[PDB]
Amino acid sequence: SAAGEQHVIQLNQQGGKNLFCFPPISGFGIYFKDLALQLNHKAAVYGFHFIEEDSRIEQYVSRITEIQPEGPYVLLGYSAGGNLAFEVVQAMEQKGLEVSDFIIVDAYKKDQSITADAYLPEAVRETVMQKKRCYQEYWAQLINEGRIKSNIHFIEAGIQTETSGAMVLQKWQDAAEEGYAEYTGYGAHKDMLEGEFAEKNANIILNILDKI
Repeated sequence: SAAGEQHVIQLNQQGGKNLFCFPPISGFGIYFKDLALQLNHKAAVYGFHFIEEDSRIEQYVSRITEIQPEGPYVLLGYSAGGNLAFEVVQAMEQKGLEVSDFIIVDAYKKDQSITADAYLPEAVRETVMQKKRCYQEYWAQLINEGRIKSNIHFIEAGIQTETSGAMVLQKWQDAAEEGYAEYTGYGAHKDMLEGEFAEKNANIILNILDKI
């Protein structure tokens, strides 16, 4: 890393399975705080940030194996983080590492590149927003290709008021070499891992972990 810092926060106690979590477009691992609270002393939740450097994938693999030197590994991605994590899974597998299970919380397989999407002095505002801007640019250009060996667990939103026929085609069935499962979770997309819904969606995640 740029300054020897890390790009992940351990958000609850160690124990059970390690769950390596990749963030939504806001870009910071603290996003997973509510999930971590719900899984405290059940699974160890590590919340990654979006790494701005082009070597990000290698760095994620390096950090995961530092934390947990022996597989198999379990990864999770929420929203944009599902698309990012899929790339990390592929990288890990290409190195011969075993990713047993990949939990995708309301992310949709990204098949084409697209165009990218206060209380602060403008100079601070720009620095503070840099990670999210970088992530927006990375996500816009990103294309998830092919399959992973890892079992896929797709957890969709429980409230869905604007589903396209196009989105239903991008629920990751074509991305599984082996195991695929789909689950209806709780809440609208933006709310799933926060507030009241974190508890209900965490139960799904734990049930998945418990069945491995």
